[PDB]
Amino acid sequence: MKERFLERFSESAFLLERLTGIDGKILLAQSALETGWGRHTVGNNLFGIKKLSWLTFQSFVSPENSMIAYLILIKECYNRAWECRKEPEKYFRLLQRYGYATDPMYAEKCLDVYNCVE
Repeated sequence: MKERFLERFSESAFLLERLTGIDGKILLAQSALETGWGRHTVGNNLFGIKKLSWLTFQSFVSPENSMIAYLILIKECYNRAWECRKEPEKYFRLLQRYGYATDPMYAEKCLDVYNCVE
């Protein structure tokens, strides 16, 4: 359920916004998209992070850990996107351009979900 998902992870997202500067709604949008509002999460991996993502799926002790791992991944491997972490449209477009996802409409979908969160 969308509301349950947001009620479970909004605090995490906005704490990480305060800590790192990323738009917390970006975190919620991408994880909602990957997991289907939390319905399909495997191994507490909210973002579909793979074991060789440092360019199968990683498992985590907690879903929050996967959130933190995601931030490390973007900061270290998608730094151009990391610089635009307060600009959702630009951010998602950069992730797609830098091959974060193979889905040719990934950024479009992220943005639609972002608008839903918002």
